Amino acid sequence: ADSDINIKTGTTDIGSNTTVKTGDLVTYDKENGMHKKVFYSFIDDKNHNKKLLVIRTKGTIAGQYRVYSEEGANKSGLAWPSAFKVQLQLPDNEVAQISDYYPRNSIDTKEYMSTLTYGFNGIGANVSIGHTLKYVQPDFKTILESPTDKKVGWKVIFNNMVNQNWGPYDRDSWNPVYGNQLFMKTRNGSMKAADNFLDPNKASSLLSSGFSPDFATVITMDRKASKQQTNIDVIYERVRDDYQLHWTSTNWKGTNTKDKWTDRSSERYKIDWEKEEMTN
Amino acid sequence: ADSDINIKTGTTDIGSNTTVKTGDLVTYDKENGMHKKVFYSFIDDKNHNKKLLVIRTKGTIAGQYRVYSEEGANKSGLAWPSAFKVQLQLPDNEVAQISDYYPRNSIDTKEYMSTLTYGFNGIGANVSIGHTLKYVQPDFKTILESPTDKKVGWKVIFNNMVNQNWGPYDRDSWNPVYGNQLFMKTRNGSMKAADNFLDPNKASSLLSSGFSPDFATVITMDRKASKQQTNIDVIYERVRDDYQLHWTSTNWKGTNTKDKWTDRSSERYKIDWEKEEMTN
Amino acid sequence: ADSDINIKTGTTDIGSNTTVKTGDLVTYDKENGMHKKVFYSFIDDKNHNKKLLVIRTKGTIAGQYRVYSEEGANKSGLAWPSAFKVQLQLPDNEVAQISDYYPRNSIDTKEYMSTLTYGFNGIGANVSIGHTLKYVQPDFKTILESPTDKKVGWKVIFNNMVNQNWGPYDRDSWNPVYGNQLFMKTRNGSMKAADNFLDPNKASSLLSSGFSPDFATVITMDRKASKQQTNIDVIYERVRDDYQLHWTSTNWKGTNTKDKWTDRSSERYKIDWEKEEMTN
Amino acid sequence: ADSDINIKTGTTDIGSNTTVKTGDLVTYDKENGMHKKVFYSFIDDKNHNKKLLVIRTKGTIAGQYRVYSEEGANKSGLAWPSAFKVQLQLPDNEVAQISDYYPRNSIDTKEYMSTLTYGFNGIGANVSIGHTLKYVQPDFKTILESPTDKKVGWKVIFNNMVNQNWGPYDRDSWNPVYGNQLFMKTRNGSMKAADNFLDPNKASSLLSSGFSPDFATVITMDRKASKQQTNIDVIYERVRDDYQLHWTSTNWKGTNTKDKWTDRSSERYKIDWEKEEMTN
Amino acid sequence: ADSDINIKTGTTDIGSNTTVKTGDLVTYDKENGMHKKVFYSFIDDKNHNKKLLVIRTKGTIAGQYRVYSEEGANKSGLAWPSAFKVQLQLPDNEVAQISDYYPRNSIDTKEYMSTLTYGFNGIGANVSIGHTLKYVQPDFKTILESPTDKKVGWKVIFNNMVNQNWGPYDRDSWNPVYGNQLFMKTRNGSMKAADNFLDPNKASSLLSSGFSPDFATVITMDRKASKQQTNIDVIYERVRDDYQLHWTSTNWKGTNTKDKWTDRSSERYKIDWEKEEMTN
Amino acid sequence: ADSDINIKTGTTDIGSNTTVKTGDLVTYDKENGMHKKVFYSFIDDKNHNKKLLVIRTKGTIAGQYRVYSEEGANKSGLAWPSAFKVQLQLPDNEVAQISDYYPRNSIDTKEYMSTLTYGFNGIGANVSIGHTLKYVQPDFKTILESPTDKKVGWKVIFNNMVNQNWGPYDRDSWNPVYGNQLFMKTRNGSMKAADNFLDPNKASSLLSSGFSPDFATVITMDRKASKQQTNIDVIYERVRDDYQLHWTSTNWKGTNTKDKWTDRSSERYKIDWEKEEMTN
Amino acid sequence: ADSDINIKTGTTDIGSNTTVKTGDLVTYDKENGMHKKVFYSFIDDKNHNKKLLVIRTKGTIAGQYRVYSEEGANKSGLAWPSAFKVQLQLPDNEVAQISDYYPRNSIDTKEYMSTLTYGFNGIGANVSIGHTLKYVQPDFKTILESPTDKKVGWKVIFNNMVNQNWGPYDRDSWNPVYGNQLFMKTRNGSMKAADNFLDPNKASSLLSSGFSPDFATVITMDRKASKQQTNIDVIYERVRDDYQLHWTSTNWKGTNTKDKWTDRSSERYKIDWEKEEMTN
Repeated sequence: ADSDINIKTGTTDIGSNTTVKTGDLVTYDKENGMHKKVFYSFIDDKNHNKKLLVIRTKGTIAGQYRVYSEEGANKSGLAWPSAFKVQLQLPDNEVAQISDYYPRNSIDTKEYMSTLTYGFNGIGANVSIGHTLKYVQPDFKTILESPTDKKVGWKVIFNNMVNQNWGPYDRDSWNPVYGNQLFMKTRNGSMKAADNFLDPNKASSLLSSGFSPDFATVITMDRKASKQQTNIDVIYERVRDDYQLHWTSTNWKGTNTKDKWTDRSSERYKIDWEKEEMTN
Repeated sequence: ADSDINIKTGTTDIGSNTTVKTGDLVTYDKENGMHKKVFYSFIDDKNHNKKLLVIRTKGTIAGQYRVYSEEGANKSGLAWPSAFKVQLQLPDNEVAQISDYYPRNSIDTKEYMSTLTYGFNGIGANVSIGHTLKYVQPDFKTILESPTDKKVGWKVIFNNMVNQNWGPYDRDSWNPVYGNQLFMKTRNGSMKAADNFLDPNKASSLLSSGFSPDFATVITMDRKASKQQTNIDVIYERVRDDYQLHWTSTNWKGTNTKDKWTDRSSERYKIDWEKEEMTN
Repeated sequence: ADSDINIKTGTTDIGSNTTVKTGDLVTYDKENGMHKKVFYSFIDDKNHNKKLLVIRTKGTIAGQYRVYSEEGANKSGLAWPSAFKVQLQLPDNEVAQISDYYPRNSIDTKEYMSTLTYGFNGIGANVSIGHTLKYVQPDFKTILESPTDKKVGWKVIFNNMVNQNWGPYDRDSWNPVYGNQLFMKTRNGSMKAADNFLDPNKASSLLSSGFSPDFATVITMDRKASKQQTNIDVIYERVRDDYQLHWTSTNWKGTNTKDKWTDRSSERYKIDWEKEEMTN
Repeated sequence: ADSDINIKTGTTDIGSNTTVKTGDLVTYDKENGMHKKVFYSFIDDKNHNKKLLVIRTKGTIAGQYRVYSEEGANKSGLAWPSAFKVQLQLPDNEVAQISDYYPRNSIDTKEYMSTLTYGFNGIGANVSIGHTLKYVQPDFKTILESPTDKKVGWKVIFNNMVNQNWGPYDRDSWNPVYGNQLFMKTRNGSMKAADNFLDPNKASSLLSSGFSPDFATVITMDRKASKQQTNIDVIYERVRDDYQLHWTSTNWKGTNTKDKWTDRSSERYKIDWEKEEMTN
Repeated sequence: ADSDINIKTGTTDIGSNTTVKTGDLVTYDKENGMHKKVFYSFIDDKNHNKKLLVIRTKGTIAGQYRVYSEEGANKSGLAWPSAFKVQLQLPDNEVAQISDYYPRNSIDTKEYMSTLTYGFNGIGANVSIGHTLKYVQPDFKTILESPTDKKVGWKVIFNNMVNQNWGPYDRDSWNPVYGNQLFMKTRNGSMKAADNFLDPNKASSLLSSGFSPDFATVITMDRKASKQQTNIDVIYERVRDDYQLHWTSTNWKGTNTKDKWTDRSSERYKIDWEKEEMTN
Repeated sequence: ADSDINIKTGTTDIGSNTTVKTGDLVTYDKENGMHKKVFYSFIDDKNHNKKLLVIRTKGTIAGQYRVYSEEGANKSGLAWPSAFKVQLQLPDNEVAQISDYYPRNSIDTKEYMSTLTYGFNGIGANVSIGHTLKYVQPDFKTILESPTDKKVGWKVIFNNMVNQNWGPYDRDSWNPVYGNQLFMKTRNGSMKAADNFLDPNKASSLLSSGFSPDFATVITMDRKASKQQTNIDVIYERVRDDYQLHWTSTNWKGTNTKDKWTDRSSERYKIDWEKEEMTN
Repeated sequence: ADSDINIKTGTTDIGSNTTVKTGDLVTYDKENGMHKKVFYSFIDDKNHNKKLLVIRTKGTIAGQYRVYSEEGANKSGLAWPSAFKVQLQLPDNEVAQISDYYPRNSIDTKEYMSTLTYGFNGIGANVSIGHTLKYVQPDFKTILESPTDKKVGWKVIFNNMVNQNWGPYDRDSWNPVYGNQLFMKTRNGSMKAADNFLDPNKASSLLSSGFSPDFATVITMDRKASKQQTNIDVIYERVRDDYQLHWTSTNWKGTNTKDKWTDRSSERYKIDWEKEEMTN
């Protein structure tokens, strides 16, 4: 905060009195079902050392949460998204450099509560001691892959979910008899195996309705660069696990395998710094 | 935001120093009772790559929470809204594309609190470990259908609901003796079955009064397209369920059927980019 | 909201660079005791599709909370406002339409808490699982009746009220021995029936002091309409109830009859779009 | 509020590009100790169809919390401010009308919580059901008395108070042994009665240090009125209760009598709309 | 506040397009040790009825918390600030009046929570009807004492204090065996009586460090007045107490005497409205 | 709040339409490790009464938390910063004065809650009364020493600290078995005496990494003074304590000797009001 | 802030009406994998005493969390980032001085609570006393190393961590049988030693993905300096640790080594105050 260092607010900011040539590009990948969008703004400031270009990656990635296997009334499958990833990279040959990005990793806190109690009866003298720890855990965690000079990537992993108002079930949770109960409509059920799956409405929205990222990255050019034409690549992804239920003659049992499938988009864009346009 | 990435706030924004032409096309579907409004804008910033068009989707969908069946004093049925939906789409042959949309899927969080307590009842000894989980359950969930270019839609599904201050009930809730008690006024009642239903005032406002969507979508078209004219369709689907009450012998019984009826009200609007006006 | 789509704040809004002819109309209905006021503004934008007219229906509706009947010292009555309502409609033959009707309906929420604990005495064991549900109950809840193209109306109805720090005591609460105790000052009292009623100060303010509404509605008129003159109604209402106490020789009993009386006051205004003035 | 209808913020407000002639009028009623302050402002908008005059009713009403008389060492009295009022009447002959006023009645609220816990012991399986209800209780309630065309008034009443950090006593509380203990310093006291009252510092500030009003009443007058002059009357007043306590030879007993003394301070102001100034 | 009456925010305010003088009359009273400052501001608005003058009485009053007397290890004294005060007065013959003042008395609030729980064993069934009531209480209370036309005064009384986390103690707290133990370091102490006092650091800051007023007043004088000179007086009195502590041969006993000493300054200032300057 | 008296916000502030000549002076005291800094600003508003100068002693003071002496494994010492101080002083004969200072003593509040519970078995009707009191207590508590006319000084002391999640300890804490366990690693560890100390990271940051003050004072000097030169003195004194642990027979014993060493670093500045530069 | 002192907000700030030369330098270190950049502004306010320069330290330090060693299934190591540190120092020969730095050490707080209850049975009575304190402890705590005239540096250190929801573990935690369980997935399992480690996703984001500094620094120069060229060194760091799991033939045992590897990346930048550019 500039105001903390006695500097007038906004003095250190950039972009004053300088025109910006914004833009927009929309693409839909029918095969993978991820509507991709890239909102770019070309900021050049005569005061600033080098040109700027902020590249939003709004888009959206479909959940793709559906039962894919119908072996019978004894066992069935299910494929759900376990990680949405979008990463931008530049060719190693190019001279453009990634300067900033957002969001970024943040520290997480916890609340600690100690206790100590005395008691007198009548002639009892009971004593009690207790410690309670509280923290907030989201269903999906947004992570920023290690950003290097030429590429930055984000992830949205599946932390855990609450099923039928029962304790959160992690992706690797296991039970001695029932097995992993991540998506199990009924434990001691009698319907068809395909029917016995948690309704997509009850689950988190991201699983079935998809995830809509909003990530910002800014790249710069030496203002005296001999070449003013750099290509950039944006890659979307979706890692889908495999959840299967089978009947053990007494109760349903569920098993999960991690990173069963994966699909990418890999769109390539062409940046023209001289004319301040990015079309592809 | 831009301030966090050192970019002055509003630098990468659109619509500055450009005239915008708006409108408030409105319509009412008397048959389905869906007063639908469309408030559009035609921001045409010269710096931007493509033309813009922001289409608000204000209006309302009537709840239609009424008792329709009067088979007798022993049985009766009720019809209530289970999901309000509103959608936009463009013909495939058109070149305009859907760029953004404000209401979007968001991640949910839970507060997990552990515990551990041991005391001595001085000879004596005790130990206790506990886990607790907290989260908010909205009555209706505003989830966004998987969006694609030339088609975007929203839904408002029915989550669990609380009646008579007792435990929350949902569409699939079942009780072996009483059945689904979603809208059951009394258990050991003696008055007419049709009269035995939860008062609409006690229920959620959306069921009786109705739902008023407020969703925003923005369409962009190429600045040098061959034809500056596109047609867009807007739909206001509603889905209802059938809730049945009958006298088993000593207590009431509640049965619910999912997605019984459905009302759709589609209207086609014509967009004229050259004149910057939209006609219904 | 608007800034999430990267659009400049307030760009999609209207009413900029244009003069607005505000106004005010006040009237008092001595017979029904409701001080009704109407504040209007004419927003004529050259950019906007059609003319606008924003109606604020501010005013006040007297509570009228008093004992109306006095039949000896054994039983007496009471009349209190069950629900205040204000409506607004246009003649069918008119061409003006209702566009927006803020405030609208909102989605309720609740917090679900789940617990699970263990124990070990001193050999011994113990298990306890329990869930708690919390939510907020307003005394009066405003509802937006289904608005059509020509009429929109709000209503504020009676929810439960804490009496002497006791339970909710909603309108239809019944007790086998004491009966409905909504406004019962004392259970086993010995004073006169008429004087035995909850003091208006202890009760909610709206019951005895009145409800002052603030609802906004905007009606649009085609810019090239052949006839500019239109008409409005602006109807207020107040539905009372009858609460009676009688002595059963052992304790007081209370009974309530819903919607015993209804008094409504209407006054149609004339709109003059050409003059941009509205007269009562 | 206004921005939700897509109207730019402040578009529908008034007072733009105008010269409001404010003022001030201070009076002190040493007989009743009621400081008066009638800050006003004449908002003349050419767009608005009527003149405006917002009357701020600031001031202060002294608490007047003292032992008015003592009768021996076993009887004493105390007079405390039961309720403050501020009335702003307007002669029915005049044609000016009150348009708005602030503050106004607001809807209360309360949180409701429900519990359901059942455990097992090793096995005395138990079940527990419980519900809690919480709400805020201001010491003094600012109730807006039912307004009309020519008269608007406010009042501040005594909700209840906590005495010695034990019990929220009120005017209606009664205990068969000790009686009303609203301002009883000690139960089994042995001190003189005249000095057995709760210290004014421990009590609420408004009881002894006074209440400072803050109210607004905008009154509008027709612009083509025959005479541009309307006198107005503004009334302050407080209602005092006599709190008697005496010794029953075993313990102190206290009784409270409601509305014992009432003192009204009335002032008349002449308004000159043409001159835009009102004189004392 | 002002925007709720549909009046544009800041319209009714005062002080626009008018120049205002200021000053920092500052004095120090070495005998009483209270840094005295008076920041005045002269406002002469052509639209306003009168001429304003805002006198901010910010300053500082030393705590003066020390052991005043020492008469052997058997007993010792202590003097601490019981209450701070500050007030402004005008001569009766003057024509200036106090317009407004700040801060002012405020209404307290409390949270009241009810409860009701059932139970079943195995047989045995229990019940519970417990209550609860919580509120926030500052140790020092700032209450505006009744202001007359020529006089306004504030005070900061001592409400109560927490000693060694052993519950709140006030000036009237009494214990049969230990007596008033407000500032008692140890109960069964054995060191010197003077040494057995609560460390000033552990106590509240105001007791030993001082209090910094931030009060404000406004004075108005009719512009067409024969005499444009007025004299105003300001007082900064502090009220002390005695907390003599003595040993009863078994444990320390603390006794407190209320309002032992008092000291004040009473500086006089001269106001020159014509020159818009205030002379020390 | 200046807006609560109807005065327009910022009217009474000083600094409009004037030029302020700010500055900065940085100096580091290698002997005491205190990076002191002052940031001044000369404000001379012609509408004001006296020249102004605000001195912000930002600076920074090291922690100096290390074991000063060790004597075998039998015992060892430790020196930690007990309190940080910074003060500004003026010559006794000087004509400038201290007017204001931002950080000032503030009143502290504490919550309070009273519980009353009834019960009924089968029958054993029990009762329970409870008092709960909670408050927030920082580790280091800033205090403003009594400010006189010439010198104003702040102070930061050691309130208490939480060690190994155990009950908070303070300088005066004593335990008959272990003693003052403030900076104690293990109660009966077998490590070396010097090694058995709380890790600086586990302790508060201020103890080891220093304290960076931010205090503001404003100095006003008459504009007609014969001499326009003033001298200032700024001190950054810091007080350390001596903490020693001792092995008696089996367990470690800790003792604290408060106010052992004090480090002062005073520097004299010269102010030139005429040239508006403070240099030294 | 300045508002409290009656100084208009922003009056004492700097950087007004003066152009600031801005820039950005970005570099990546393949060996240590820490993407580092510095964002600088050359503020040259003519009113200010000295030329000013604000240096950011935005970037990222890779987590580097992987199993470095694999020695059969008996045991295997793991290296994780113990603390990320970034420094910034000037040569002792230079004359530029470090003025300020935004992130600084802050004082923490605790929420202490006290309890006291009474009980009565039937006939026996009981008493209880309780103390509880609450505080928030982040996983990573950023600490500002003691700054001086030339060198300034920050650090972020590993404070605590919750493993599998089973209490917080720190580097100093020890268990007599299991040992340090900081990153031990299963207490006893048949998997390989390398396989048995806490999944990086379950761990904190900083450990696996990395830490992104956002620190700020300010540097001043005498405006009359003989030379206008200053070299500055920017140093990043990452202190590693060694975590190893053994097998005692019954359960896994974990040992942690503190500060095993430290890899630091140093960069030297040259500043040209005349040209207002920091080359590289």
